[PDB]
Order: sequence, then C-alpha cells, then structure tokens
Amino acid sequence: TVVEFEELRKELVKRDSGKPVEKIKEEICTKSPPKLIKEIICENKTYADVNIDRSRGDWHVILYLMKHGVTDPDKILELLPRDSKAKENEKWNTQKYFVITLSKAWSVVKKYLEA
Repeated sequence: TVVEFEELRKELVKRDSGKPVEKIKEEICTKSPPKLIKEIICENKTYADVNIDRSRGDWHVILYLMKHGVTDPDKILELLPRDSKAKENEKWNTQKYFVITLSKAWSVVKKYLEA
C-alpha cells in the first residue's frame, strides 16, 4: 500500500505542469468556454453556489486539472472550492479521502490520455 503511494507520487511530479498555480488559473480560464469546472476555478465560488454534491464535484474537478497538464497534488488541492471534501473533513479523513480520490482520478485520466 505505502509503496504504491510513492509510485504515484513520482508519477504525478513527472507529469506535472511545472508551473505555479497562479499561472495555471490563467490557462484554465482561457482553454475552455463556459463550463461547470470553469465556474468553480475562475470565480473562486463553491459547490453550494452551483448546487452540486461535494464528492461528485471533487471527482470532475480533479480529473479536469490532470487533463489540463497539471497533476501535482498541491496544485490540484489548491484549486478545490471551500466545500470540497478534500478541504473540509475530520482533518485526518481529509488527507485519507484526498488520496483515494486523487489516485483513482489519475488512474482514469492516465489510461485515457495514453489511449
């Protein structure tokens, strides 16, 4: 288990955008027309403003950033809204659930981008 997380850690930093989040939000907001994922990141609003489930939003938001070319867990995390389950939880459950969503999200996009 632990060794599989270190294998994921090296894979993300190898596929990361290598650019700071302050630059990422510029490319995020000019690479797509109006969209649910764009509404969250380009206006700093929260899931309750778009009336979506916080766990469902965390899925589509995380998979989208990976397709944008950014994959560092600190960049993906920093762009999540206030109501994110990966930002508001029992603290210890925050880090646990974040990796469960991050590891499965990266699994779906990496098999999709290498297709």
